[PDB]
Order: sequence, then structure tokens, then C-alpha cells
Amino acid sequence: AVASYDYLVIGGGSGGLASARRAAELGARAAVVESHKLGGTCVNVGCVPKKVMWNTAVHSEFMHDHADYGFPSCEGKFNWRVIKEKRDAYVSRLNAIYQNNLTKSHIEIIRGHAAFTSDPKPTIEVSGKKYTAPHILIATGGMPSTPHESQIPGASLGITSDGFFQLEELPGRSVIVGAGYIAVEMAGILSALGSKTSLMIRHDKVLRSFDSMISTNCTEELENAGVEVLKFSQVKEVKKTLSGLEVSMVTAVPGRLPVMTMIPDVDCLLWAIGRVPNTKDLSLNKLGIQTDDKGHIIVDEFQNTNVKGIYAVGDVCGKALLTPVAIAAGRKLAHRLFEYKEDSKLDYNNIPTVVFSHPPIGTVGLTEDEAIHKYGIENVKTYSTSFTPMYHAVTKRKTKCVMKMVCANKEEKVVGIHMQGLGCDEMLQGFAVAVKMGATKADFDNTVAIHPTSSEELVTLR
Amino acid sequence: AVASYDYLVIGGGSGGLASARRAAELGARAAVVESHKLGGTCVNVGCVPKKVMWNTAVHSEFMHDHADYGFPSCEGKFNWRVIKEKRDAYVSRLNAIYQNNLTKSHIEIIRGHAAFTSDPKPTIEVSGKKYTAPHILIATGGMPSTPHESQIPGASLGITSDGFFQLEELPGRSVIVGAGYIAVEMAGILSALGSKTSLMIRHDKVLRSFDSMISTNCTEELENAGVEVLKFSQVKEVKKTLSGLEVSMVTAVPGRLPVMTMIPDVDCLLWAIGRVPNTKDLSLNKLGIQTDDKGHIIVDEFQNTNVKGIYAVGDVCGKALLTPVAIAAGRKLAHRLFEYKEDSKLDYNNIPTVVFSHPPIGTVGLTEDEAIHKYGIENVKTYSTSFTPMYHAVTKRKTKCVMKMVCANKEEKVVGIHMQGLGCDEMLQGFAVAVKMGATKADFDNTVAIHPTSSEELVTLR
Ligand SMILES: Cc1cc2nc3c(=O)[nH]c(=O)nc-3n(C[C@H](O)[C@H](O)[C@H](O)COP(=O)(O)OP(=O)(O)OC[C@H]3O[C@@H](n4cnc5c(N)ncnc54)[C@H](O)[C@@H]3O)c2cc1C
Ligand SMILES: Cc1cc2nc3c(=O)[nH]c(=O)nc-3n(C[C@H](O)[C@H](O)[C@H](O)COP(=O)(O)OP(=O)(O)OC[C@H]3O[C@@H](n4cnc5c(N)ncnc54)[C@H](O)[C@@H]3O)c2cc1C
Repeated sequence: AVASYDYLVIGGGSGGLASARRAAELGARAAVVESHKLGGTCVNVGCVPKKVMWNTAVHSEFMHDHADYGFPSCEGKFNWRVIKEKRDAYVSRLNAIYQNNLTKSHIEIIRGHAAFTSDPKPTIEVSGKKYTAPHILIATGGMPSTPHESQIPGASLGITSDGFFQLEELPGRSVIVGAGYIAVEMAGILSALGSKTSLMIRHDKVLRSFDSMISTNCTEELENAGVEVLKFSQVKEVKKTLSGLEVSMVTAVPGRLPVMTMIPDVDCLLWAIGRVPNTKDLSLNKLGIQTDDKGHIIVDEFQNTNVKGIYAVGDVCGKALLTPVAIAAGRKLAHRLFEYKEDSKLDYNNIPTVVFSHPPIGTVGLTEDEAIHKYGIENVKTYSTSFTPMYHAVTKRKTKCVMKMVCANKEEKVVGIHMQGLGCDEMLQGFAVAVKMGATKADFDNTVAIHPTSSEELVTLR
Repeated sequence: AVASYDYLVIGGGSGGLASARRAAELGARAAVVESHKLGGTCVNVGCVPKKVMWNTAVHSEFMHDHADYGFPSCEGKFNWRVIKEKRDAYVSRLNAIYQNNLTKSHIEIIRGHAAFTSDPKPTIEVSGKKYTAPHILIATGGMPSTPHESQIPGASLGITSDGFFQLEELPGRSVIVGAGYIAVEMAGILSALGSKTSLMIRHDKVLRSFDSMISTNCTEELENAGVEVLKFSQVKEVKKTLSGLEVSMVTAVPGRLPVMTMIPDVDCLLWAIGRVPNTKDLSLNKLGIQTDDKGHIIVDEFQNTNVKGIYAVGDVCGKALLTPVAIAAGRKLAHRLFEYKEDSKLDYNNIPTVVFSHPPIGTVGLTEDEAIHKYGIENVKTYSTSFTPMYHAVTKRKTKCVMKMVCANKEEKVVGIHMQGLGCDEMLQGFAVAVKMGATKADFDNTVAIHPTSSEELVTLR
């Protein structure tokens, strides 16, 4: 037998939950399939527990300042287990909330692993039972990438961000491999909490896809905080030693000769080199659903797959791997399908990003280089500043704030904002609304400053 | 003899410095008169040292959380003198910078107290020497209000915010009188740093000119933090006692009878009841320059006084008593006068405000009640939320975040944003740019969220 629904959602993570909830508001008869824990990567091994750990790291960094601010010196060893237990409890509270959200919406929860069948009419099977709908959303997310043994023997001795959230103790010595935001965030947390930490990157700077100013500044701030940034460096092999691991590294700096270095006594080797979509076991071939060579589901601007009645959103499609993106694309899809809003879709331009470095980074819109390519060098003007936030007026430890505004054409439309500094995590959202509305430099000029803040600097550039 | 300039600025504070600097860029032959310290109230006894003290208070509040975040308990007595010395040094560094800014701009600094003369041609005298210009800006600011002895005998035994910045030790027991932002900020700082603190207010809540949600929430947060809010209470008399002061208070709660209470053993009684403009000794009458009954200089929308060639900006005019307002009005005036931009003026609508409470408050635009009066009840819709920031997921101490969006007309133009919560100090600026541009609820709807932040809540209201 086959049970029929209006909407079947494969994956109860960010995008799948949001899409199902909105569809149900519109009257859809919906079900969500989930093999593991509701909330997906973000709630269980992603955004949420990362932010708890970031808050813990931030707290610790600020307490280096406690004597400078007039208090007796707060000399203590962090106890990883204290926070791990509390973090885990918060994730459990959230799992229970998301289950209840589906129940309140009368969305059926199908527990298990879905795969498509060969029925010409798109149908899935879960635990030997079949389900069909005229609309099936694939929202299965991804997973961390790990090197192949054939390429890096011993790579399996490292962990990923998934394993980071299983750690029960602070590693004494950590080596994080990668240069993107996950690598940066993990390295910064581990180092702030007291691990002797290295960050191994293929080139000279982290975050090379971000604006050059952010890439530069973030690299400098990492080093100033005590993270050893191992530049032009790659892992060749990993071996188990009596103490932890030995990492064999090759370093090849331009203008120098290549050199092999052993890194001994590593407790935590964390691969943060990419994400792979969760599609291998879906039986996509049974319906001819199109993927790229990496396994991402191919979609159009409306989240359609190449197969009528089948859609995909979120990390499984490989574009803008963020929770709010999955959510927004999933909601827009629900209005298209169940409110018949044929133009309902997510605009993937001007999505804002925060990176929870120390201090945090915020960005929205085009890098200076992207703007130059799009508009022409003669038609781009940038404004920027660098300062030490007044928080540090009384401290011996310092962090900087850098800000860049990228403007296009005669009217100086603000096409990008890029910053790193205290408060930038909470500062960005409102500026992203302005950018999405097409604000010009004059619109920023026209807004009275709030003093004393860091944020006022973005409305007083000249 | 009389020396002639294009522009004479009386007062080297926020507005006067900014206006003189901009005028000099345009070629004006300018001079600034300053009787005390460059930077005025903000730098010396206002925004800047207040923010240092707020950062000190904030630090302390967060350290109540140190054990909850996995560290050994940071049990220490604050040392007021440590931070006072550092605060003072920062103010001195800023005094030196503002002096140098005038020197680099070739703006003459005239040290002393200016007053107008009776010369039909507007002229000032400073230390027996006369100066004239076709354009004279009055930017003399204000000072704290104190009660008259005839009304409150012993009032002179209290201090004001000026005296707060002279304190060399933490008062054991503090009573702050007032209900506006200065009173709120002082009470919150003193209490966070360990003073046994009361805040005495005439009605039931603080910040009654702010949106009702902020007034309510701010009052509750003060009480939850240990500030004793003495409602419907006024000082009748103050007397010196062997220990500190005794404050005689009358309390008259609606529905109850009036009662007299003595508050003994008060170390610091701080009057934060208002500001008075600094005009008494200017000899305004010699030129017939118009003032209100409180001594504020009357101006039009272009900062003109009633006398040709004489202008006023900033706190001396009694409207929107903020540093960025003085600065912006002063710059706009310089472009009007010296760039001949006849429409150059400051729009006093949609000026954003932060109050450095615990947690901070941000507001821009109309309160819900203001919007209802302007647009009609049928044409206003509000959206709001309340939550506990995830920072507190792991702590026993709690603070809330409240947010309100006030929308007008069919298009739901965003005419007000009001919030209190962690991060709100740095969150507001960008939203103020959006409001100034006429953002609608759809424009907020259209902006992808940044997760996990508090700020995302303002773009996900429903
Ligand atoms: C370490 C880390 C930090 C991050 N930090 C942030 C951040 O701060 N902000 C941000 O916006 N994003 C962040 N992200 C990214 C964010 O987690 C993802 O973009 C988001 O979770 C993607 O949502 P999704 O719905 O595509 O997939 P997911 O949330 O991954 O959900 C997919 C779900 O599908 C289920 N599933 C898979 N296959 C099947 C199947 N066949 N049958 C049944 N169920 C199945 C899975 O168990 C899972 O629950 C972070 C990610 C990581 C790893
Ligand atoms: C405790 C406190 C906290 C504050 N916090 C903030 C905040 O966080 N943010 C914010 O935006 N605003 C804040 N303010 C308000 C801000 O300080 C004022 O709005 C701002 O300083 C007004 O600038 P102004 O140019 O009008 O006057 P002022 O900056 O006061 O400058 C006037 C100057 O004129 C000089 N002077 C006066 N008469 C004469 C004369 N006849 N001859 C020569 N010189 C003379 C004075 O010595 C002074 O230097 C705060 C104020 C206080 C008191």
C-alpha cells in the first residue's frame, strides 16, 4: 500500500522543517521524514552548539581583561565538561521544541531513512513502507568532507566538526586543517579555551573568498590571538603515536623550497576542508534526478529539480550553505506550491554572513574585487576605516575594527559592506536590510550616528 | 581693536568643534572660543567616560556568569580607583587630539569665556579682547539641573553627573534621583559595581517618554538587577549625618496615603533631574537674542537665532540632547553658510538613541502611541517579540530581549523600532538607516536573517 500526502519533505533540518511548517499553514497534508535528530545539522552539530562554544570562548577572552578593568585577576582552568553538559542539554531542549512544532502543525513525523523507488509516480520508501505526493522536497543537507586514505594515509585518525561536538575534554594540542569559516571558528574556540592550536592553510591567508580586507585582517587577528597559522602547508600523512598523533606536513612557500615537518604530540586533528551533500543513498537514479559530480542536487531558481514534482533546498544543493538560506528558500517554495505564488523564490544576492571569529566578521554583498569586475574599476569607489574600539582604551590586550563600504556608479549605491570587530555579529543585520533596499552612500550619510558605538563609524565614512 | 573672522564659534564641544572643522574645509577663517576643556560635555563628563564606566559595569555583570561558563568563580572587589585613573587618562588623550584637530585645520583657539557686546554689529569679548564675524555660532551646551534650597533644603549636599566623574571611590550606598536616561545609566553602573543603589522616580516606571514597552521592560530589568526603584517618591530634604546623608522622602502611591520615609547612611545622592542651558552669562540681552523661559536659545529649522548672523546648535537649544545631533546640525550649518547650500539643515525626525542600561536599549522613530496619534489607530500595526538570548542558555542569571516594530498604513511603513537586550547598542544603527529610507515590513521580510544572533529576530516577526 501507498499513503498519499500533498507534501513529503525528506529531512527534518533547517530547510525541511521550515518548508513543511509553512506548507501546513496553507492547508497542505504534509509529512517530514527524519533518520536522526530534528533540527538537522544546525541544531545538533552546527550553528547552535558552535555559538554556545563561541560565547564560552568570548567570555574567556574578555576575562583576560578583568584586572585591567579594575578587578582581581581571574586565574582559572576552564572545565570543558561543565559546558559540554549544558550545551548538550540545550540541544535536547531544542530537539523537543522542533518535535512539538511539527505536532502542533499536524505534520506527520516519519522516522527512518528515505529513498526513492522506481515507481514512475515519485514515491519514497522508509522502513519498507511507501509514501507518495505530487510535491516531494529533498532537504537532506550535507556532512563534513574527510580526505581519502589513498591520498592522505591516516586521515581517518582525524575528526571533523561532528567529532568536535563529541569531545568530552579540551584537547591539549590541536591542529585544524582548512581555511574557511568552519576552520576559523573551530581554531579560534579551541585556542581561546586553552588548546595549543595551529591552523593549517594552503595559501597565505584564511577566508580567501571574502573581501581581501577581511581575509587579511582575520589572518592577523588569529595570529595575534595565539593561533599558529601554518601557511602554504598540507598534510601528507597521519600516524598514531604513543601520545596522540604525528602529522606529516609539507610546506611550500613561494620563493622557498618545499620542506617536510613532523608535528608531534597532536591530540586533536580536525579536518575542516569542505562539505559533501547527503545524496548517496537516496536512489536518485531511480527517477533520473540530476546531480553534479560532487552529488549536489541540481535546481533552477525556483528550487525545481529536473523531475516534475520534486524539489530541493538547502545544503544538498551546494549554494549558500547557511541555515537562514535553507529556511527562506523552503518558505518561498511552500508559498509557490501551496499558495500558487508563481514568482515566489529566494533571491540569492545580498545574503548576509557572520563568521564567529575573535572579533566577529560581518559581510553582505560584493567584495571590492567582485564589484570592480561587475561595474568596471572607474565605477567603483570604496570607503574604509580601521580603529581600536574604546572597549580597549583601558586594556593591554587589543583587537581592531576594520570596515569597508563598496559603492557603485555615480550615485554610490552601497553594493557591499565588510567588517570585523567587536559587535559586528549584531551590527550587520540592519545594514543588510539597507543594502537589500538599494541604499546609497547618501542614505548612510543622512542617518544620524549613535554615539559612542562602533556602528556609528559605518555612517560617518568620508 | 577688533579682530575679524568669517566664523566665530562659542564653545569647543561636540557641535562647535564639528561646525568649525567643516567650515574651515570650505575656506572659512574660523576661531573657536573655549573656557574649559575641548570636547565639551561628551568627552569630559558625558558620553565617553560614561561608556568606559558602562563597559566596566558590563564586564562585571558578565563575570557573574563565569562559573556557569565553566571557569572557577571570579570573586573580587572592584577597585574604582584603577578604572578612574585609566578613564581620566583616556579623556586627556582625547583633549589633546581635539586640540590638534583645530591646529591642523588652522582654526584659532581663543581660551576664555565669551560674552556678546552691545556693538550693533555682533561682536564678542573674551578676556578684554573683541572679535567679530558675519557668522557667530552659539554652541555652549548645558549643565546638570539641581533643586533650589528653597524647595529642597539640603539639595546642595547631593552631586550631579559632573560630580559622578569626580568620585574617587565607589560609594557604599547610592540614591539616584530621576527617571531619564542619565539617571538610569548612573544607577545601573553604580549598582553593577557594588553600590547598594536606589533609583527614586516620580511615577511608576523609568523612561516614560520612550515606548511603553521600553519603559516597562527597563523598570523590570533594573529591579531584577538589584536596583531598588522607589516609585511615586520625591525628596523633601537632605541633611548631613555622622555617616553620609539622610534623605527625607515622601512617597504617594495612587490608592494609598502619602508617607514620609528617612533614608539613612547615604554616601552618594545624585540628582539626575534635567539639564539647563549654558546661556546666563552670555549677555544675550545686549543683542536681543531670543530665549525661552528656561534660557534655551530659540532657533528655526536652519539653526538661525532671531538675530541675523547668529546661530545656535546643540544642547543650548534644548532639542534632542545628543552628541551626534549637535555634530550633524553643526556640519549642516557650515555647508549652508560656507558652501551656500540654502537647503542644508538637519532633519530631527528618525534620530536614533541608545540607552546604556543593562541590557542596552535602542530606539528610532515613533512610539506606538505617537504613531497612533499621527496615523490613526486603524492605520497602525505593531509586531513584537520577547525572548531570552541564547547567551543565557547556560547561565542561572537571566536578561530578556524585547523588540517592537511599529508600522503605518497599508504598506506597513516601519515608523518605529524599539528594543532592549544584549547587543542592542550595536544593532540599531543599520536599522536606523533603513527607517530613514522609508523601509516597509516587506523590506525587512525580504532580508535574509543572520543566525544565530538576536538581530535576526527583527527580520522574522510575523
Ligand atoms: C560546524 C558548523 C557550523 C555552522 N554554523 C552556522 C552558523 O553559525 N550559521 C548558519 O546560518 N549556518 C551555519 N552552519 C550551516 C547550517 O548548519 C546549514 O546550512 C543548515 O543546517 C543546512 O540546513 P538543511 O536543511 O539543508 O540541512 P540539515 O539541517 O543538515 O538537515 C538535513 C536533515 O536531513 C536528515 N536526512 C538526511 N538524509 C535523510 C534521508 N534520506 N532520510 C531521512 N532523513 C534524512 C538529516 O539527518 C538531517 O536532520 C554551520 C554548519 C556547521 C557544520
Ligand atoms: C552624563 C551624560 C551622558 C551622556 N551620554 C551621551 C551618550 O552616550 N551619547 C550621546 O550622544 N550624548 C550623550 N550625552 C549628551 C552629550 O554630552 C551632549 O548632547 C553634547 O555634549 C552636547 O554638545 P554641545 O556642543 O551642545 O555642548 P558641549 O559638548 O557641552 O560643549 C559646550 C562647550 O561650550 C563651552 N562654553 C560654554 N559657555 C562658554 C562661553 N561663554 N565661552 C566659551 N566657552 C564656553 C563649554 O566649556 C563646553 O566645552 C551625555 C551627557 C551627559 C551629561
